Amino acid sequence: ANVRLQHHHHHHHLEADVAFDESFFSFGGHVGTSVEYEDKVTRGFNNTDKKEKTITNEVFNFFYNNPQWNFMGFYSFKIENREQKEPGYYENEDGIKQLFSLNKGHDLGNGWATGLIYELEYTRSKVYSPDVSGLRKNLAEHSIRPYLTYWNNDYNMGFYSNLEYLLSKEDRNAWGKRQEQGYSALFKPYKRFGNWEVGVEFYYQIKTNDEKQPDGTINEKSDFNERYIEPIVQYSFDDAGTLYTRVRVGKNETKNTDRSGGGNAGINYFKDIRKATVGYEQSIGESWVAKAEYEYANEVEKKSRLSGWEARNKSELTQHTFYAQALYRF
Repeated sequence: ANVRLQHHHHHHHLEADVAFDESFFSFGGHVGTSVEYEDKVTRGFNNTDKKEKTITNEVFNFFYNNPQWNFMGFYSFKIENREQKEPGYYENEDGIKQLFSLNKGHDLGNGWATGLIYELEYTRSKVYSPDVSGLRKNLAEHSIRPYLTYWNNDYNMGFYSNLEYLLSKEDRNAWGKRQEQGYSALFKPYKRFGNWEVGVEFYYQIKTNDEKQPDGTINEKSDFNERYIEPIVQYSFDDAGTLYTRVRVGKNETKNTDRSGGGNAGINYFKDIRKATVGYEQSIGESWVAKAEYEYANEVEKKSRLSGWEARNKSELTQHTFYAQALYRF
């Protein structure tokens, strides 16, 4: 699932007959632009620093929805540039990323609703390194999410919930193929009181990883699971903006099979995750919505057994993300 979009799906629901022809011209929504800067330092098992910098230019993001139809959609176009530096290596990656999302809802009455989300992200990119010049990578990520919601007006509480089937298939030409397949479940109880909103996201995911070289040699065959809990608090100022924060605490595990490629056969990876986001959103006059967001992320990984080459059983990622967004409503 696309994280930024998923929060739109959640909170648009909270925003809550003519003939087809008139209805066809009754979509509202927005058109907008964003920029995201991501500063990544990973101190891996080699005890050295892998530094990564990514700028994402969203030239167009399109939200459209039709209340009578109980139907929303989303399209996105992004240009992506990544530079990676580490001792004795570098890697530059340029890409175009498209996102398609469809949401069909259904009102079940008395607070209940249900629906289907289908979401598609295609990414194509070229990589430049000392060893490679213009290696093509094609990523297709499919996300199908049936959901179920409830809201109660007397108590101004409810929840969001969904399952997800997730499929990602990346082709990296000379570097082989990687397919990830899996399921997840999300439960998100939520409550509003005065200018406050509060919720907690509960999440679980189980996934399968398969990565082969072109000649069919197995790089990785592994099982993965993740869980996290993420409280969210939010406060709207009477005049007028909205400040919000998310804190995530999570764990995941990657357990390699006997068949896993050099040299991870039967090796387990354990990762502790901690994330913090602060954001502020404000409408400007009647049409424009502006948004800025900062996220800190820290992830620490250890493996079940050292193979022999590692300088330390510890791999730590520190990540800063900055995001700005301007949206024009219609």
